Amino acid sequence: RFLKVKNWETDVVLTDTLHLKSTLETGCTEHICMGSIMLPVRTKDQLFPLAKEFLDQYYSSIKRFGSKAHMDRLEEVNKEIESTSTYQLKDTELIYGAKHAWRNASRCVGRIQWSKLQVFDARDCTTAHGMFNYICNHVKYATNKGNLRSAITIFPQRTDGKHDFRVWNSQLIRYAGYKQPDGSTLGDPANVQFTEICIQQGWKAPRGRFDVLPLLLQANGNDPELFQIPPELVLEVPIRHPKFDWFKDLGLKWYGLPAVSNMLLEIGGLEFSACPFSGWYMGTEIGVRDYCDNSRYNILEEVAKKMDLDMRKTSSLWKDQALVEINIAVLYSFQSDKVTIVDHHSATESFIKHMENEYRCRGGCPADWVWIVPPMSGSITPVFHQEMLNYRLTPSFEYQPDPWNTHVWKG
Amino acid sequence: RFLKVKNWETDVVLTDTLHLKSTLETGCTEHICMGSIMLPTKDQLFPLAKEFLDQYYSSIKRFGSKAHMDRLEEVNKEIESTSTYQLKDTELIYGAKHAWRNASRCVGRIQWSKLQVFDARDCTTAHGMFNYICNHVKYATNKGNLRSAITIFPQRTDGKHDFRVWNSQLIRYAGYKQPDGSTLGDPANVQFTEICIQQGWKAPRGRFDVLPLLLQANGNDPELFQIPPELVLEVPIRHPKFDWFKDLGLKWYGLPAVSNMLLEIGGLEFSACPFSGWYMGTEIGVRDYCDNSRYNILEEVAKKMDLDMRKTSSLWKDQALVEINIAVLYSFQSDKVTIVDHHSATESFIKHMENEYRCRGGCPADWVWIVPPMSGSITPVFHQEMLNYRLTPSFEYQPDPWNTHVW
Ligand code: HEM
Ligand code: HEM
Ligand SMILES: Cc1cc(N)nc(CCc2cccc(CCc3cc(C)cc(N)n3)n2)c1
Ligand SMILES: Cc1cc(N)nc(CCc2cccc(CCc3cc(C)cc(N)n3)n2)c1
Ligand SMILES: C[C@H](O)[C@H](O)[C@H]1CNc2nc(N)[nH]c(=O)c2N1
Ligand SMILES: C[C@H](O)[C@H](O)[C@H]1CNc2nc(N)[nH]c(=O)c2N1
Ligand SMILES: [Zn+2]
Repeated sequence: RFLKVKNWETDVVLTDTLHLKSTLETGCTEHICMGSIMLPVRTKDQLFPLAKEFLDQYYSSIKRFGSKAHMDRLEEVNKEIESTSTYQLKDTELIYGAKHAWRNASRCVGRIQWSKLQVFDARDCTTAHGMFNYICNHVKYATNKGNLRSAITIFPQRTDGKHDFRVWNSQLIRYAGYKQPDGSTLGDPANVQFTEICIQQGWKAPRGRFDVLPLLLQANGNDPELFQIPPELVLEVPIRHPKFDWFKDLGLKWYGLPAVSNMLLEIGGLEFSACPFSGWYMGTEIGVRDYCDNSRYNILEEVAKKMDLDMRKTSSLWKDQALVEINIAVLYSFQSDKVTIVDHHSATESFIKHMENEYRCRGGCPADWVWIVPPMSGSITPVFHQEMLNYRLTPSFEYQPDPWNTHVWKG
Repeated sequence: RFLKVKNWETDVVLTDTLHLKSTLETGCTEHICMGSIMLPTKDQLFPLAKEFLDQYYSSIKRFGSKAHMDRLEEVNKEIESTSTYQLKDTELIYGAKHAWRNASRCVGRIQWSKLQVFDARDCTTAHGMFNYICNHVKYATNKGNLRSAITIFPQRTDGKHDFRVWNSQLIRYAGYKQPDGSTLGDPANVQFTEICIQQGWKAPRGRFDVLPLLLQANGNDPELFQIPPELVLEVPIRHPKFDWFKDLGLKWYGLPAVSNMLLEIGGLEFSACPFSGWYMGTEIGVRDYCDNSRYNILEEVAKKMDLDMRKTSSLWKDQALVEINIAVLYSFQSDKVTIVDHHSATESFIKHMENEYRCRGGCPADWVWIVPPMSGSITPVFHQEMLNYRLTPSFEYQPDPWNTHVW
């Protein structure tokens, strides 16, 4: 079975066979496409096959499929499962799994980098204090004084779902949001609810516009504990504009390290519920979404005001003009401070090269167009005209519900 | 069974039930989403007729009435005897409006009920077709105050007597491959232009030559006609701030009129059904002007603005893109030719979608096409979950005639 994707700018046509290895489901049917829906404990029984497909993939990749070492490993894992209802990954398999979850992440435009990922094995961690230490080391290593390096830290896997390791923060580094009695927000509206939890847990909120949130860390199903990342580890960039001298007086900054900390890494049926991972930013994540979403910092008006754009009619494209200037500012600031960042032209062009290479070497590259296309200037990037096939491969990153909704408080 | 869509900007949640009345297939499966793919008998006909007439009589609040049963009976008798049937004028108008209403990729559907339907089912020759089309064009243009219109030529019979407009739009510019190696005019139309030349068209070989119509009646060989130039309203493109802009020699036509699609109503197939509205600015300024495989003007404009084109990260493409789109909108507005910007159009669509949810139980929408090709996330549609499904009546793609036609 073969599936073809066309690029409508280049007429380049690719053939996907990889989708035949797809296990998980999409949410779509022959009658309904759910392609724009944001969010569409295992038995021994289900675990054996999952482990086996994983180990088959792993041993093929090292050109050892069907070897004695492959067979012995299957036998050993099977025995471990029947006897203990679960199993332990070798370090090599963990590394491979983590790299593959990234490689398989169809919503990630940054996948050209998938094979350079530093894996920190934190499966010997037992306490929230232990977690804090691992996370500090990850932050320092990944930050690398502005010369960012991709990394993931992997905490112990789920057992009975009652002893989960979780990082309650959605990202390791994020700014607090405070709902004011007059209904306005100070700082980042995205993080109001989590900020409230931190405050309730005893965090002394400075109540500024750019307060780095404390880490809220849960080990072994215990109640989460608050920790402050050492400020000297939190690299930040003041935002200025190359031509507009008043831009700095907007008082904007952002942090350099994007580190997603609330997803679940699934490898060979095992579930790693705390697996913070980090890379570097594409400029639009900050300049389009973080700054210009109406539900976020929402700075478009103020920027357009200072530029004295005609704001009486939308058809002046004042929003669009301000949007570009903000995004220029973000890239210029990160570059000037030597903090790794990639523009959306460069990221999408690299992604297209990655995608074609993946088709050639792997038989496919699952990709979610809705997410891959940048949130500004969509059609002047090469991904816009690229047909993509979206399907779900394992290993994978998955969403999980926010822990404050599910946690059984011990007291 | 009942499906929820969330807006991530406003937290508003809508419940879709309309998808259960879905009847065509999406191309997707539980294993693979094809969301981003551009183009994924008597016995068959009666269910299709019944389905349609049920929705029609329901709409005029006469479901299960004698007039309903009688028409169902009438159409059935017509099919068994003739192997097809004819729509009443009222049914035709209902069907056409609903094909638009159901167009999941159309952002402008708030307008769906205000569609002027021209019944050209009495047409028999390519000459008749040309007359009907000039009239549509003049009506729709309305000296710049544009009005939505569709013109419906006779339905398919045995498939050997198809009416087709060979053009993809009623008004488009020619494309010519040059000894130079580059393309003159619109590169999207090079194959069609050559077909026009090989049919006898005297091509002026300019950058903006309005293509002639190539009309096929009753399955006959297609004939050429030039639309009266006085009926083709065009707009010279200037910028409100940059005086050099006009020097690029850019213009575009006022009337977007898609002419190559197939209208399907109650199993009947209208293979020639040109329809028109008015432009959203980005269609011209982003796609027509800036696509690499179209007029591809970004480099020239960036140059004139004296932007630093050394590095992608200066966002010179993005800067030029915005300016090109300001010029488009400015030029149309100044010349009083109806146009909508992507902010206004997407805001309207959100309002339409909420109307459709509360009055119909849903609104099929294809996010990939609805989100504008520039500034996506600063339009409300970006943050709106949409369910995409296929309802009938509908507009469908069909193979280009030069592949299908037997000469
Ligand atoms: C190296 C630099 C990277 C860049 C520039 C990059 C870029 C991006 C961007 C722009 C998004 C969409 C984000 C949004 O709109 O919220 C994304 C999504 C994602 N990335 Fe990356 N990425 C990078 C590295 C990584 C790494 C190291 C991992 C994991 C090891 C990763 C896994 C993911 C996943 C799982 C998603 C989508 C989440 C979902 O399914 O909703 N990426 N990437
Ligand atoms: C009146 C103002 C209208 C506006 C502003 C508008 C807007 C648009 C836009 C921007 C597109 C995307 C086109 C592209 O990217 O190539 C589109 C698609 C489409 N529109 Fe409209 N439209 C209008 C009127 C109409 C009318 C009158 C009809 C039919 C009666 C129609 C039916 C369609 C269909 C079928 C598609 C998508 C074709 C496909 O499936 O690929 N629209 N619309
Ligand atoms: C359910 C849901 C709701 C919502 N509003 N947002 C999300 C997105 C969460 C997420 C996942 C992966 C990457 C990023 C964006 C952050 C990021 C991470 C890395 C590793 C690199 C990079 N350039 N950027 N953000 C999910
Ligand atoms: C074969 C094929 C290939 C391809 N790459 N794209 C297409 C799209 C055809 C099409 C359909 C509807 C509207 C428009 C865009 C033109 C248009 C039409 C109307 C009625 C209003 C408006 N504002 N704009 N264009 C077809
Ligand atoms: C591959 C992808 O489906 C293709 O580029 C689409 C994307 N979205 C689009 N959206 C609109 N409105 N019009 C288009 O022509 C396209 N092209
Ligand atoms: C409704 C829609 O799926 C949602 O707004 C998506 C669209 N595309 C996106 N793309 C990226 N990269 N990030 C996002 O948060 C979103 N949001
Ligand atoms: Zn789908």
